[PDB]
Amino acid sequence: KRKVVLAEQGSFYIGGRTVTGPGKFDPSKPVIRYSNEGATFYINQMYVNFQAPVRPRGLPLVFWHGGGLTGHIWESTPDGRPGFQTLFVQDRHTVYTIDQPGRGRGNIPTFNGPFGQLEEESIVNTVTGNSSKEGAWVRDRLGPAPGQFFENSQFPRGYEDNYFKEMGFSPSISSDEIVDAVVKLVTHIGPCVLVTHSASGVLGMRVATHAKNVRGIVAYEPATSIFPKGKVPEIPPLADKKSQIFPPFEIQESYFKKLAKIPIQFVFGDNIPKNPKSAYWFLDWWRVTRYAHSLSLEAINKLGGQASLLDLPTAGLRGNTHFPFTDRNNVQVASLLSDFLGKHGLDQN
Amino acid sequence: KRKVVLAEQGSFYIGGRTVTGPGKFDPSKPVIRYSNEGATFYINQMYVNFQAPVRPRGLPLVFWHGGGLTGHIWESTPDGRPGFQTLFVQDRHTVYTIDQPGRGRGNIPTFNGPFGQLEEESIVNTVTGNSSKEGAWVRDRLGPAPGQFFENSQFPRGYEDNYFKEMGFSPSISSDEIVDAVVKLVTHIGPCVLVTHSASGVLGMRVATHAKNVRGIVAYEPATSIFPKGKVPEIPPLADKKSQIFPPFEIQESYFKKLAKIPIQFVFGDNIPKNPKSAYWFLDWWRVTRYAHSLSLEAINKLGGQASLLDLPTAGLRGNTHFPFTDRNNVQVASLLSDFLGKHGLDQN
Ligand SMILES: COc1cc(OC)nc(NC(=O)NS(=O)(=O)c2c(C(=O)O)cnn2C)n1
Repeated sequence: KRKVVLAEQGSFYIGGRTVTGPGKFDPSKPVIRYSNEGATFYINQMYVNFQAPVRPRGLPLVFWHGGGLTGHIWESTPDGRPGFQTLFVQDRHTVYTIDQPGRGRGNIPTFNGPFGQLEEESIVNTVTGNSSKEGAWVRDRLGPAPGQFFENSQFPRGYEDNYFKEMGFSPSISSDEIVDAVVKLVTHIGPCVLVTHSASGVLGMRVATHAKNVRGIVAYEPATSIFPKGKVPEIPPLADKKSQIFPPFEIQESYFKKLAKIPIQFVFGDNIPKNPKSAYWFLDWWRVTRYAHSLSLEAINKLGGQASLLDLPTAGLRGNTHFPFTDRNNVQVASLLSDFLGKHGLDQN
Repeated sequence: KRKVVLAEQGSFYIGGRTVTGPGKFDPSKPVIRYSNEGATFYINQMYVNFQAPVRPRGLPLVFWHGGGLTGHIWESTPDGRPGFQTLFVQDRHTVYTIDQPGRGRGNIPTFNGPFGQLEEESIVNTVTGNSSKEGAWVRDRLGPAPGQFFENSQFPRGYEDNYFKEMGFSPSISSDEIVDAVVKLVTHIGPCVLVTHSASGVLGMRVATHAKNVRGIVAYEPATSIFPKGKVPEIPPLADKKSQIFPPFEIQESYFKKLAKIPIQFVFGDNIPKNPKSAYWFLDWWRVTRYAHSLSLEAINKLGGQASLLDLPTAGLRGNTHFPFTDRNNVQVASLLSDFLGKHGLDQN
């Protein structure tokens, strides 16, 4: 069912700072020539929208897109089925979705001059990076190579154009400033649950160590593992014996211990191999990355935590990609999120 | 006043093309290093969202943000009151809002290399332009100089930071490709009404000349005037006797004539001077720009059209800025839009 009843909805900007050009602004002089002269720029702010059901129950959910994405991935699937935003408003949660700084409706810090440069200061790099359709295909485990699908895939096949159109570049904004914006959002809304994805997995972990209002984390296929400083376990290279996964993020142990105080669940889809796969770099990357996360959750649990790893195939769901929340079975994926929230009372007032 | 009941909601991507890097993609090689080799890139696609009421009436509305903006400006005001999206779903219209190519969730075409460059080809310029807080303050007629308000202003004071944070740069995407994406949307949705703003004013006029499904246009303070080719009337410079307004866009008369076949209203706010104001460049710019538009509407009416200029002060609304649909009296502004829709039969099935 697609019907949704909202007590209220809206959007707002939060976070960011200002930077300034030289000189003074003269309102009698041509303004459209557009210079940095006397200019104030708001940079690195974050876009937030919310939908609140009638009679909400439990804590609000904050959905945080993965790398190169926007809040669109929580609104609808590529083939136009309801996303988690609709599903969880229907589940009587207030739902926030964000476009983080540097992505979508979040700020891209650029000015009058080469991209990212304000006179002689480099706010973000002029040289960009961006994934390709082919890179994203294998990153997301649609299949082992572009154009190919794993058997019993849950990808909405035929909607590849819609799917890859949602992805884009990110400028070199400091991860510190992205975490800061979401910490400010968590302060603004009160106790809440973070639901993260891929690149925003490690960032949401960082937010929780700065914000007691984060009462729970569910992370869909986080990309970067996190460990106490100096206590990164041995992690093997990839099957090509030269490549490695993302360098794990290290935080002071006093902050790492805060992750032991809240329920945390990492969710993984299908077709992550058990054994080395030299022929398919990103399948092997996911094998080792998932292994690193299992060690990260173990370290949290050794400090008193409540951290768990959910492989969707163990729960009877086969064929999920790196985006289980937009796959064809995303209602069943949502049902498992509801189960986690209910188990820990995060769906009660 | 905030409750909304939706039969369905969602978002999707539409329009755009692809460009390709050199070489071929090999899934056995490191994918994350990140390069253009073997790369297909989707570029210039547009983001679209929709909210459909239960029991819709009349034609769907397409809200099209002004320059440097996004669909946020139709969602909420900077002080958090409902935007036109909520107001017109409550008025039982299906409401589409877009982030055009190059803005917000629309695509920004950049790759692996200097911003906008795909190997040797410049897709968009590496040098950007962007307005400042100061330039936007006087552009939007909050007051005559940055930090100063007109006594009558309808701006939601105290929420300046929120307001200016919604603005950003646009890469040098061809206007043809922006018009193309919206023509494809209008083809997809069927008969509809365009509601435009500032920079999207001239673009919406162009869409209507390509798309018979556009059945009406309301433009809030369009920034660029439009005339039949070779029939641009005499337009004076600004009071400084050096500056000019935006060069009017010229189209073939066979296309311009299609503007005479639908109702068209341009809406202007307050504090546009009647006499030359050499001390306040953007106040004077709005005086001459509004004059040019009056001549543009006259040309449409001389081709049998029904094109009107609504000055909000003549309807009893004083103090409106360049964003009347987010001002403190935006409910009264919406009432005037509903009047236009009802008079022209655009709110009946
Ligand atoms: C349109 O709907 C909402 C919802 C919401 O919360 C669920 N907050 C706003 N705005 C809002 O709070 N602005 S604000 O006041 O300027 C502000 C502060 C502050 O000063 O207390 C801190 N952050 N910010 C953004 N709009």
